[PDB]
Amino acid sequence: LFRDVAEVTAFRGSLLSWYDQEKRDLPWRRRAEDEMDLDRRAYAVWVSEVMLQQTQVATVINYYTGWMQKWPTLQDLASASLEEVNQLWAGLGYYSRGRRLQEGARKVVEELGGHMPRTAETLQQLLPGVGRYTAGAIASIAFGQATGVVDGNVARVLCRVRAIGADPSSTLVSQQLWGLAQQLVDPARPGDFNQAAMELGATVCTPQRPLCSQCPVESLCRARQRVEQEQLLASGSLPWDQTLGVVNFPRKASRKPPREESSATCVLEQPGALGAQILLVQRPNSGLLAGLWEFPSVTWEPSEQLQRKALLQELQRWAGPLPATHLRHLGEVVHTFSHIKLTYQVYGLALEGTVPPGARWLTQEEFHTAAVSTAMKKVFRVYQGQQPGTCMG
DNA sequence: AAGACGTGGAC
DNA sequence: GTCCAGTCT
Ligand code: SF4
Repeated sequence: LFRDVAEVTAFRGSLLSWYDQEKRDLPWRRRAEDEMDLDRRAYAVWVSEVMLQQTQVATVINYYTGWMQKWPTLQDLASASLEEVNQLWAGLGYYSRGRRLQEGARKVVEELGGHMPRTAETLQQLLPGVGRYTAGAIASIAFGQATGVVDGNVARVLCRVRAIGADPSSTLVSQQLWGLAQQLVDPARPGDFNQAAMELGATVCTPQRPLCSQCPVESLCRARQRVEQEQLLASGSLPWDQTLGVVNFPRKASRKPPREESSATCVLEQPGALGAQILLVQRPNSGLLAGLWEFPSVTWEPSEQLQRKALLQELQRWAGPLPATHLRHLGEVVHTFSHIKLTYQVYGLALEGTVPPGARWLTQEEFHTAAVSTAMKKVFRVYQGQQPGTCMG
């Protein structure tokens, strides 16, 4: 931790001064700063910080304002359906986030009388989907509590400023980072300080090509001070790799490679009054892509003939007997999840001329807005481009 | 206390 | 292509 109170003070002043001048104009920042009711403000921050988990700012811009305009308050979100939530979340990824946001709103309404808890400890304790980061973000930004937070951005800044080379995922290191953040967080402007540290990590102290020469905390940064000395060395010196400079920190966490999986899926198309329709069925409410809609799918089979037989069996559960000779193998889609690389073999079957529950026939316009994973949107685009004679293009 | 859980923007 | 932008169990 920082040993000199003078430095802690300078860190805060420099960072906040830079932030007040350089911060990006972000929709949830404006909305939180401008909302005067505390339960509305806290809800607005809550939504944005859930959407931002493992998701880039540029992506969340496309979702946040639409969410807040539809469901401006806890109570609006609490009364909505999970199907509606999943439609709005389609494309954001990690769909349990949307589900827990709505469950959390229901819990605040039903069990806490509509009142958002006002401290990071009670937010974390009471709200599913709200871990230590989101709770401290809501508490500092919405309520002004002097709690510091560590996300990926802040961990990178702190590991460079303090030259921490050990593995940041380790319990010892993660503990040091949270203590540093709690030491540094400005008591009078805790929310802006936390947003400023994240902003610095996102726009200046970046994963690669950090802009140290424009950085507000350069003179306090240990990695920078070591790089400045080594820039001058007129002779080589023969785990710190001089050619990486400050990007030596943090130690690059290596992801476990993804499990390979394969599946076969079929787009079934039929004419309709208001346009052609395709068949969607609903996934189970647990596990991968829980509760989202998809084209009927079966697991992989060790021969083409077996694969077609399984697919037609699955398809017939939902549509009745179908012409097997019209089934076409159209292509494949290789879709990456964090832990699975899933290869879908795409089939189509267009019919030339009742619906069990758990199935839906949708037009092209209805499908574009439906609660479907991006994997299935890719599948549909293969069908669109490759199925002879389709009208869905 | 590693693995489940989506997707895409940058380089 | 590879990396990075949290929560829960
Ligand atoms: S001087 Fe460079 S490495 Fe240090 S905090 Fe600033 S941008 Fe990051």
